[PDB]
Amino acid sequence: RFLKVKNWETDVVLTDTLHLKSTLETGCTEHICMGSIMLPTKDQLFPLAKEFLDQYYSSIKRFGSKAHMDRLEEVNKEIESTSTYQLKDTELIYGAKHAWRNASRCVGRIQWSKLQVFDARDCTTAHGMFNYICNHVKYATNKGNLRSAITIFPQRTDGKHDFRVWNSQLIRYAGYKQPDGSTLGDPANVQFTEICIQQGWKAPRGRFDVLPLLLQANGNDPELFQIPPELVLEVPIRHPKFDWFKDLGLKWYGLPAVSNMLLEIGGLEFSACPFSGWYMGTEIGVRDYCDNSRYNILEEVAKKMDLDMRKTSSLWKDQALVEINIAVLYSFQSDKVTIVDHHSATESFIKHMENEYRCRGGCPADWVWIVPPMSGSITPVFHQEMLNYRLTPSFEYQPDPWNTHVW
Amino acid sequence: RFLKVKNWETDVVLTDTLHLKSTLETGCTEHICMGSIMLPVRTKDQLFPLAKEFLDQYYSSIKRFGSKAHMDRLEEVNKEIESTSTYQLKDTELIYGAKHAWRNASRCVGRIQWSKLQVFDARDCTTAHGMFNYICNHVKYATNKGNLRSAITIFPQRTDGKHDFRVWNSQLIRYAGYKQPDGSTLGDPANVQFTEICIQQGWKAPRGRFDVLPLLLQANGNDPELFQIPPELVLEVPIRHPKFDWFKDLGLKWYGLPAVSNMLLEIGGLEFSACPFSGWYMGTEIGVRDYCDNSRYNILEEVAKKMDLDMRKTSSLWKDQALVEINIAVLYSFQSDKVTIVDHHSATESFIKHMENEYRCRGGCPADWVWIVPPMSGSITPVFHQEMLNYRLTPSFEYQPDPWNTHVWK
Ligand code: HEM
Ligand code: HEM
Ligand SMILES: N=C(NCCC[C@@H](NC(=O)[C@H](N)CCCCN)C(N)=O)NN(O)O
Ligand SMILES: N=C(NCCC[C@@H](NC(=O)[C@H](N)CCCCN)C(N)=O)NN(O)O
Ligand SMILES: C[C@H](O)[C@H](O)[C@H]1CNc2nc(N)[nH]c(=O)c2N1
Ligand SMILES: C[C@H](O)[C@H](O)[C@H]1CNc2nc(N)[nH]c(=O)c2N1
Ligand SMILES: OC[C@@H](O)[C@@H](O)[C@H](O)[C@H](O)CO
Ligand SMILES: OC[C@@H](O)[C@@H](O)[C@H](O)[C@H](O)CO
Ligand SMILES: [Zn+2]
Repeated sequence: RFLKVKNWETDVVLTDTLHLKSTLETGCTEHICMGSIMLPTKDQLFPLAKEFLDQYYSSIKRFGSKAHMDRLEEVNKEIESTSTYQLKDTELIYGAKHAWRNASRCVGRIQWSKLQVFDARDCTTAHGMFNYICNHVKYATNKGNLRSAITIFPQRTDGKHDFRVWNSQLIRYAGYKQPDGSTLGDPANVQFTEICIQQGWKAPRGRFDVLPLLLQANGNDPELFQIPPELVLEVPIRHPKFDWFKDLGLKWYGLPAVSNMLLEIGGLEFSACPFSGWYMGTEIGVRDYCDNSRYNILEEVAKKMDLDMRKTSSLWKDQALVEINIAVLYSFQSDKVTIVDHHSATESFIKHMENEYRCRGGCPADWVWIVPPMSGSITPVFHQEMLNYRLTPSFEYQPDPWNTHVW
Repeated sequence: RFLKVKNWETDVVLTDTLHLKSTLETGCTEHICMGSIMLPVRTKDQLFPLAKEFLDQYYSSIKRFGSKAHMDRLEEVNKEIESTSTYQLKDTELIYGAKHAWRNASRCVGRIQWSKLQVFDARDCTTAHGMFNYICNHVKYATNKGNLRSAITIFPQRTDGKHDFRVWNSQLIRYAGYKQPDGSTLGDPANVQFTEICIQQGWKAPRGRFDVLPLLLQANGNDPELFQIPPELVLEVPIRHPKFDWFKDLGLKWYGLPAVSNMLLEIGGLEFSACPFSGWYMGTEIGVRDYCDNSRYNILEEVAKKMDLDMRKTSSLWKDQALVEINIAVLYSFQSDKVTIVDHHSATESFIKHMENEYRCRGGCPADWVWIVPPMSGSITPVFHQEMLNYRLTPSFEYQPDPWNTHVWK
């Protein structure tokens, strides 16, 4: 059926036909919606490869061409002979750009076509992976003028020689459990922070310690590496009015770079494919800094602001939240590091949706993730109905390595 | 089949079995999620089964399942249906049904209060004046001088679909909206269409920014009639700010009693098309949506100007700043006038406790995450981190088309 999506603020209505090309299951059923659940063979492969190649040739205006047909047969024969196949560079670039295009949970997709793709399929060792990652970090950081990029390591073969970056992001802060029963640093990485130690790393036991990379190549055990500090751009956080803010001793890194997802293109699985763009302010100020299970700084900040924390109804958390988020944005802009606020990012996404609907017939989007975690309804995406469905190429979550690695 | 729900802040996982009793569709498929889509005469045949399901639920709830009273009631209802094509609920069943329609409302964050609902039986009502009297009584009881009490008034159920009782207003109390020839809007833009109908029906509009609308009541399928709610029954709160003495000069105020009046209540297959209900406000409904939605009063700029915030660039988060103060103002004003209200931190915290209690005593709690999470400060409220399962259980409150679009005029 042809579904329609309405924005309840502008009344603009869009019709979605793209969803009619979805194949994978959503997790929901006619009886129960699971929209808020965080994570709901040669025979198998050729169909997948065919679906992919078809859309590629269609995108280059050569659908049904001999070239299209020729390639189809070559891959076909390749799979029949090798049980797998290799992607042409052009297909690789198109696939990664489209996996981002299809990421229903990403609000910054208006930038999808500008992705710099780094082919690391010729990599063979962890040191090799370290080199490639360093190069990615430097390229993307670009002295503060961030540029989107993805580095793609060798695809899965028999699942016993998988390339994996054990970190969750190329750059993250360590977390340590202390006597107080309390947590020092970032609670979200406590387990990884330990595995590095359990593997040799010498933790500075600080509040913002850049974690080391733990890289795995060809199934072998992972190895540690310290990203050259000169390559990790960090931003000290200060407020444009509260001089005491700096005394909080807060800082964040300028490069957001998911490193543990799985990229699927034409049935091929790329288990190590770190990518990066740049931050939307709220990611840091709202979630990293204020989540109860993260740096949880609202109470300290509220205290330094001297407001009545006695009654929830004084909205002191809300007041403080805004200030913390003003300071994150201020600092990044001051140090000339790329960053986007939730208002501009959501406005761009709405623009992107319109482009997509008219040029592609739709845009899968996950409302639950697209709406910023603060000031939801004053951003336009809150008022925008969205259809969530799965299209490939795609980025998917995958088991953490330490729960599957056979040392 | 068991379904797990996890809270990503506490790691607490809950198990849902209640969804098994869900019969109605969600709008979603195994291929597409419509979780953020705002809205994606029965026959003797599909009536008794619906009645039976309900009565079994009712009798089981009172620990009398399988009793002779239970079996007699089922036989009594089947006969009434066969004989009259419909059936009347006992008072005890109507009350039970009403409370559960609220209990099953997946978009409602205030459900911890469901068992405390005052049900007014208006099934003997036959005219619009009768409806007015009933509604007036509801407003005075519910308002209770500012100490709000949840209530619902239930008018005659649908019979042939030609004699429906309807409250044409969206809420019993709402402010008028007027589209000006220059294209601007006076009052609440949300009610412009309904306001025009009222004017066309004879209402003499004061043409102000906060004019309480008249009630447009339809009894027995007859054309609607206008009534003015006694002013002394309409409690309103002037909005001022604890620290900004200029806030009061913004000339803002809101009514204290939120009373949805256009939903359809379904109990045992019976359809009650006029069932106004009311509880009390969560601050953000007024302070975030009614005041700051671009399509509503949209006061963000005027507030931001007075606070003299840098409005040159969004990254100064001037909108977010103005938003908090305005919301602070709404809560401060209601509390100072002793009119019941609840803030989003308090309300969401209670909903989590209620939700956990429901899983333990009922096996589930259908909830719509999209609606449950507050329109501001989303992730600093616990519901943001709470996984939820959305499905439909009956008794239920459902949307129904606006009456002016279906009504056959006499
Ligand atoms: C240009 C800057 C970009 C912005 C501002 C942006 C912003 C966002 C935000 C706000 C999230 C939510 C993060 C969270 O809550 O954990 C997100 C998620 C995501 N984005 Fe983007 N993004 C950008 C670039 C990228 C790039 C380059 C890709 C891939 C090539 C991408 C792929 C995705 C994916 C897969 C997710 C979901 C991740 C998850 O489920 O944890 N993003 N993006
Ligand atoms: C005790 C006070 C209560 C509080 C604080 C509360 C709060 C809310 C809020 C915040 C919403 C969302 C409203 C919106 O965004 O438009 C909601 C939805 C809803 N509530 Fe409650 N509620 C309460 C009592 C009730 C009562 C008494 C009933 C029914 C007997 C009820 C039925 C519903 C329903 C059916 C919805 C969905 C409305 C729609 O879809 O437009 N609530 N409630
Ligand atoms: N600006 C961004 N943002 C994307 C950040 C994604 C975030 N996800 C998370 O933290 C999920 N909760 C991890 C859950 C995975 C389940 N295994 C992470 N890995 O830190 N991207 N750019 O590249 O620009
Ligand atoms: N505190 C509350 N809050 C519930 C308020 C519901 C609100 N919904 C709306 O305004 C939707 N946009 C209407 C969508 C209907 C589409 N037909 C309304 N009609 O005023 N309840 N009580 O305390 O009782
Ligand atoms: C339970 C719920 O799905 C969970 O808390 C989601 C909500 N929305 C989110 N949205 C974004 N962008 N990122 C997140 O991590 C989440 N967490
Ligand atoms: C398009 C989207 O579904 C829509 O804007 C929803 C989002 N969440 C909401 N949540 C509540 N409580 N009330 C609303 O009116 C809405 N509107
Ligand atoms: O400390 C380890 C965690 O960061 C890790 O288990 C993540 O939860 C996982 O990689 C998904 O993000
Ligand atoms: O002005 C008429 C509107 O208020 C009306 O159409 C409502 O949106 C509808 O009754 C749902 O609340
Ligand atoms: Zn769904």
